[PDB]
Amino acid sequence: MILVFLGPPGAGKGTQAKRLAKEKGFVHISTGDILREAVQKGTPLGKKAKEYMERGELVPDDLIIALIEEVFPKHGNVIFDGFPRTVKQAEALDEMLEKKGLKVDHVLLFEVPDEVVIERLSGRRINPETGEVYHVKYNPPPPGVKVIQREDDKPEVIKKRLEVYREQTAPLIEYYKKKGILRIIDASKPVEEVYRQVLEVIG
Ligand SMILES: Nc1ncnc2c1ncn2[C@@H]1O[C@H](COP(=O)(O)OP(=O)(O)O)[C@@H](O)[C@H]1O
Ligand SMILES: Nc1ncnc2c1ncn2[C@@H]1O[C@H](COP(=O)(O)OP(=O)(O)O)[C@@H](O)[C@H]1O
Repeated sequence: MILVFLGPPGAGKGTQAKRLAKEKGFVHISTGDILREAVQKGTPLGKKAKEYMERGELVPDDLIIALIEEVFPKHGNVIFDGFPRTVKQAEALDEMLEKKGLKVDHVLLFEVPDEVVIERLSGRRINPETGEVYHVKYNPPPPGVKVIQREDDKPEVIKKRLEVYREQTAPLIEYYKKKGILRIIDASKPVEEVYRQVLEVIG
């Protein structure tokens, strides 16, 4: 089974993907996590990607397409989490999968309003060593766990990221709808309820 998780930043895509991957044995491919590792390592990809990420812009498509070609799991279940982010990326994914006799089985759209997104992102904190994600209100880290706020989770960058999502990423809703594989999630609900909805789709 191949899944794509699609929706605004802060919808809870990563949170749900990590849980589904561990509980059911999917390989979790998060372009954001992979990009952050590249930036930390100072690879050619990381060095180039860094300034786009800092500004809240998308990293250029060709970089992302190459990355996915490089890390694509050839067998087994996969969750693409925050990829594709543009129509060109989605077209490239379809072509990759078709060469392998595969297809995207379900695209889960995590629907959530802007006000909720902004609260989710503003309160997001991460363990920079493990990538584990917390929220100051809805899931605070326990004692002993050092967290930071992502620089792109500051107010002005959130604003930019939501604009970018609406312009470049939201068209994927229609792209996948017209393949007949889109499934809608209410990602504004609490974390357990969102997970129930995810399970309902894949079952
Ligand atoms: N259903 C939810 N209700 C409240 N907070 C949530 C929910 N899902 C995730 N969170 C929190 O909201 C923020 C965004 O979640 P995250 O999984 O990073 O989203 P995405 O991967 O879609 O950007 C994090 O701070 C996370 O702890
Ligand atoms: N598929 C992608 N295409 C282009 N840029 C990406 C992609 N995935 C992640 N990024 C870059 O990484 C940044 C953070 O993305 P991500 O880690 O998915 O965080 P969030 O869950 O808050 O959207 C994006 O704003 C963009 O700069």
